[PDB]
Amino acid sequence: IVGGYTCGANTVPYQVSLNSGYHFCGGSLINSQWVVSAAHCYKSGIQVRLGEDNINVVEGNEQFISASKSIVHPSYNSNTLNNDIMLIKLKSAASLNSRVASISLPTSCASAGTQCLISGWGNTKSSGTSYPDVLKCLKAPILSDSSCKSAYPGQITSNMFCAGYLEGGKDSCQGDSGGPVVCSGKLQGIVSWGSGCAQKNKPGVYTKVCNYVSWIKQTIASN
Ligand SMILES: *P(=O)(O)[C@@H](NC(=O)OCc1ccccc1)c1ccc(C(=N)N)cc1
Ligand SMILES: [Ca+2]
Repeated sequence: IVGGYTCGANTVPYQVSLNSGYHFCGGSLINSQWVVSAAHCYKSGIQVRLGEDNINVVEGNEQFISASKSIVHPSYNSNTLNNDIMLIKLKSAASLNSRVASISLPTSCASAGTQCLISGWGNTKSSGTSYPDVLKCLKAPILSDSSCKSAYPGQITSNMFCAGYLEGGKDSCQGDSGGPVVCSGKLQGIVSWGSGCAQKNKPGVYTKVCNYVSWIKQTIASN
């Protein structure tokens, strides 16, 4: 996250770290046994780490649970990043409480102008690299379909939205991928892609979760 603030330990109780020996992507807990992330984060051998604030230090609230199954969206296209979403089933159900909690799925798509909270342990610089050990947060508005398409001509599909600031300086970045964009207490987006981080006229692009709610519910109902 570039130009955000320190969230505070366990203030984002649905935030997940995906670990394969090191943190490589975020995710969101949507019920005690399922995590949603970006399909471009797919890897074999994932361990889900819940209750994290400092990812390099055991502070007492975490639960580490291995994934038993990963299901990438049937139409994920790795070249265009269309349908960049995947579900991960946990080997055991997590124990939910105030500090690790699930986020609910949306009943409606959020509109442009809605303020959201984006979080993750990704890079904090737009030039150079510095990975924080504690969770970072950014409040940012969903941008209009038109400004999003003008910033990325010929690349935005109906399954994507832009969020952030056209003047730059504040954005999600590498390592934040797969993480949550929550607006009005509901998961509306997944950190998916962008051109650099925090550059002028290149806002972050996010998977539009409201288009996938039927696929998520049907899939978790039979797996
Ligand atoms: P994420 O993996 O942390 C990163 N996206 C990623 O690199 O995959 C998509 C991609 C591939 C090749 C070039 C560009 C993008 C990511 C997530 C968000 C932003 C952002 N500026 N908001 C940037 C990179
Ligand atoms: Ca920790």
